[PDB]
Amino acid sequence: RAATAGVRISHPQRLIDPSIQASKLELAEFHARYADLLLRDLRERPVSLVRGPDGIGGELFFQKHAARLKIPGIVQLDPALDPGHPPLLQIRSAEALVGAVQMGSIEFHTWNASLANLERPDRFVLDLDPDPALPWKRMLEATQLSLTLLDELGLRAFLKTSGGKGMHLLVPLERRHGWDEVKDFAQAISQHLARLMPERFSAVSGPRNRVGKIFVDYLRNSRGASTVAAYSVRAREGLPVSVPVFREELDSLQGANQWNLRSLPQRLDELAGDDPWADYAGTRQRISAAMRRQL
Ligand SMILES: Nc1ncnc2c1ncn2[C@H]1C[C@H](O)[C@@H](COP(=O)(O)OP(=O)(O)OP(=O)(O)O)O1
Ligand SMILES: [Mn+2]
Ligand SMILES: [Mn+2]
Repeated sequence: RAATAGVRISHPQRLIDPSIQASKLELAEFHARYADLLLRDLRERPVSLVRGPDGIGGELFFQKHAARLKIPGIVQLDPALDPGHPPLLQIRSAEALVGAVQMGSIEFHTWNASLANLERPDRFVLDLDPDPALPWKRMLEATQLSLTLLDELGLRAFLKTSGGKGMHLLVPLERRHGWDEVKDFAQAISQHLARLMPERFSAVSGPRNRVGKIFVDYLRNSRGASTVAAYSVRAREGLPVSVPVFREELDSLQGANQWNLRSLPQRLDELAGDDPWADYAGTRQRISAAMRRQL
């Protein structure tokens, strides 16, 4: 089990994605090899699991809590954090990560807060959701415009493909605000963009509320909500991965799922050390009165 963080994998040959012949064992080995990459995000954050016992061709179970875990190393958080429910979950090691895969996990989504203080978010996320029949170029132009606004606000943003159909923008924040304050700020940004360019942006959820447009989703900022982790796999055809990218290579992207679990190695080799999010952990910023004025 040297290639699976010492974890025994049952039914190693069952297919996670028949389209590319990706087995459960391959998925486990991927999480073992890149555990450190995924842990850059999961190590100190509560995590929600997307489990697919029958592969992407079957259904998916979105799990937040668990009473009994057959995942050696997984951490069960204090029920007091979410009364009326079994313990939340936290993965802090390669063994726990692979163990989760062994139990059917395919995707990992983390909270916008870390164990240091789960009542003060350390980031907010803007998830751009486009109309299914909208040209990819629209997503690129919308992402560029969103970053321009963030620059004016004086906020540093970190971009990543979702692995699905849109882009994700993560903005770290000092733990000085409560959940409602951060969410309202994120919503204010979405509404601001919708007011400036109603032809491009929408601040209201629901496909019927973004026909031919892009919805700047701010709902992922609710306490308990989560967002797919950078470098994590998506339970979709081709097993695409959510990949951090430089703002300078944005216009060169051709799709939110251009990278997959098998092409990631090449991505990392091409980068050869260059890290799109090299300045993440070191970023120190907070919501200021000036920002509210601009919004
Ligand atoms: N297996 C799938 N194949 C195609 N579309 C999917 C699949 N699963 C989910 N979707 C679509 C339907 C959902 O309304 C939408 C939101 O996915 P979600 O993971 O919640 O946000 P996301 O940002 O991480 O991915 P996306 O870029 O697609 O929005 O994606
Ligand atoms: Mn989305
Ligand atoms: Mn969304």
